[PDB]
Amino acid sequence: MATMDKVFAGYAERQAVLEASKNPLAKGVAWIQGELVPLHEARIPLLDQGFMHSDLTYDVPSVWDGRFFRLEDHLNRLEASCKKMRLRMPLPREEVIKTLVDMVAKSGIRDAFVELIVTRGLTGVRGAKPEELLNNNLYMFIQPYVWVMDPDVQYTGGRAIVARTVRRVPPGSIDPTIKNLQWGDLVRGLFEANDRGATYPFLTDGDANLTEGSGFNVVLIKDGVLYTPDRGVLQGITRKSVIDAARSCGYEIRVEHVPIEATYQADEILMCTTAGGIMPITTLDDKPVKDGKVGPITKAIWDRYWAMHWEDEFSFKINYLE
Amino acid sequence: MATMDKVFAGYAERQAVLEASKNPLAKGVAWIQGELVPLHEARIPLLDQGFMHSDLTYDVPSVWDGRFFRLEDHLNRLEASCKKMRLRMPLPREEVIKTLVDMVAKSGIRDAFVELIVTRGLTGVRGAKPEELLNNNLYMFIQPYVWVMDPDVQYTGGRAIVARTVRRVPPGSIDPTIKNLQWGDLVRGLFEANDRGATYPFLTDGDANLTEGSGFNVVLIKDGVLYTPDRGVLQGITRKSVIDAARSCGYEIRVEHVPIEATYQADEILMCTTAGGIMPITTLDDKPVKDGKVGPITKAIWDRYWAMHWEDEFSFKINYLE
Ligand SMILES: *Cc1c(COP(=O)(O)O)cnc(C)c1O
Ligand SMILES: *Cc1c(COP(=O)(O)O)cnc(C)c1O
Repeated sequence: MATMDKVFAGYAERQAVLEASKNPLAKGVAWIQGELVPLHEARIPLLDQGFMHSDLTYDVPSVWDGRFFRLEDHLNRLEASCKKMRLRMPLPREEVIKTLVDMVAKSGIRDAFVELIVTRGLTGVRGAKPEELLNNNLYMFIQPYVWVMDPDVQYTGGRAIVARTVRRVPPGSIDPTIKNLQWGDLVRGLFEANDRGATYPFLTDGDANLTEGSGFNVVLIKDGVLYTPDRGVLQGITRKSVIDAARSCGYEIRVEHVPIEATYQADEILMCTTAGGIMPITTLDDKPVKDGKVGPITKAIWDRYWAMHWEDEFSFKINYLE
Repeated sequence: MATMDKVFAGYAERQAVLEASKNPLAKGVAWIQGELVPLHEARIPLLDQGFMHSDLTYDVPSVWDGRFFRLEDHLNRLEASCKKMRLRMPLPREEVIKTLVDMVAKSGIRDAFVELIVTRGLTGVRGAKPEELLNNNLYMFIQPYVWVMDPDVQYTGGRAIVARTVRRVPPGSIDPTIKNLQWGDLVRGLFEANDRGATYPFLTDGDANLTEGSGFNVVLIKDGVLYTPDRGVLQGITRKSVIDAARSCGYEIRVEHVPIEATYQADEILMCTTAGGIMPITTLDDKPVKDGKVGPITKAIWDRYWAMHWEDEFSFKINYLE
């Protein structure tokens, strides 16, 4: 399984079973202070600082065909984000994983979006001593796999703009390697994209370089070489997988500063994210990207990315039997 | 009532009554989808985009001695913030005010922190059509008045640092005139201040100008003239009241770019915010601000700001009798 047709046929088959389910957890499940609740019924304390000041980090691993994909990479990134924020995982890792796998199994969901959120808790940083800020809260949930680009659009590629009315929050305000939900710039980018008849905004760093978009990294392909911005962006696990895939497929990939001009000169463009995978861009600022077709290197990356989902090195099988 | 002793003595007497109250709502009350809930019991949906992507705006008016202070100014600012964010107030203004005054009356709180939050609702911007993003959510709560600087400390002033490890989110990322809860830079500032043995961080715009701090505006006084940053900051209602007070007292106040160097040259420094009022700063970067005492112009502004709380132009009396 890794041509688009094969990957999507498997998804379609599993999705048909899931859409027919009468399981009250089939639309997702949340873990709230040690209790499982259907996702759409889940509630959190008003006073949680994750809401009061978006004072949190989070991470989103995924399950594909009943297999957790790169879960340890996501959990290590979450731990790193927590350390940077002076937060601590409220449960030890074996309990986190045990709980996630139980949630997935109970839901019956085979292709899942999985989110963990660690918040400061009920006491705000403002006016507190460090010792008063150690009771951090954890929220976790799973839901049916989410597509930032629908399967059918991945065949043709999507429409992007380089945002001109907004730029990325600079690392000296918020470190973008700490995964966070402070989406003020990204939401402005989304509205700009919609106003300009596109779906995906690419944000600059306000100094004429490409950064990332609204929840995805961006990779440019130029003369058989892949390029992706180093600074100013989340170091995506999908991006990590694209770096692995490039080397697997025998291409070079450069993680470095990418002048915005390079977007206009690119042979192929793709976006990457856990919620959707490898997402080609074939129109930029209302003009085709080269010939306006999904490029061959993109297709090689696409196939290898998905093939990784069935390899032990990158995934593990969840037991759904209860 | 306008000298510190008199204003704080009134608060202390009301507080003693409030602390002795057995009414569970004396600790605060929230409005959640048309229902009043004790504040610490209040819960919001996990899927609310106000939590999921901090996709919201808010505003914080106040009640002092049973009088709402400049409520219309806060509601107009909240309406202006909503318009900029493509949000709409979920209730008409007469219902908002009626609900807030009912909540205050039920709680018995005479000196109150009041918060209104308007979120995108349960549907995220990413992947939506404009018409799918109109079901916005409202949350409101009141709690006992919050002090960003305690009354006793206001006599002698607090310790600030100019932040060096973080700068303010630029307006080209997030417009700081839209009041918001995306505090990543402000929380970084709070941690830096605590690491450096201070309480209040002043953030620069990353281009050697003063902006604001973690939930307060900053006003410098130099040779009898007041100065406060124009760009890069929330246009505070307390700041508005300081502008009013300055003119009332016969001082000039300039709202303009304030090079960071001016902070070090200032005769007096104050912070201003709804949650605590007029808060003198007497130590900056471990050095006294001039003689290290609360200055005379600060004290004039202080008294006038508080006197405005009993004037009909700026306040209205809540009826607590049921
Ligand atoms: C999560 C995220 C991405 C993609 O990261 P993955 O680990 O590939 O899912 C890209 N940009 C931003 C801003 C993000 O928060
Ligand atoms: C609310 C706020 C202030 C102070 O505004 P007031 O209207 O005086 O309460 C200052 N800075 C920031 C960043 C704020 O959100």
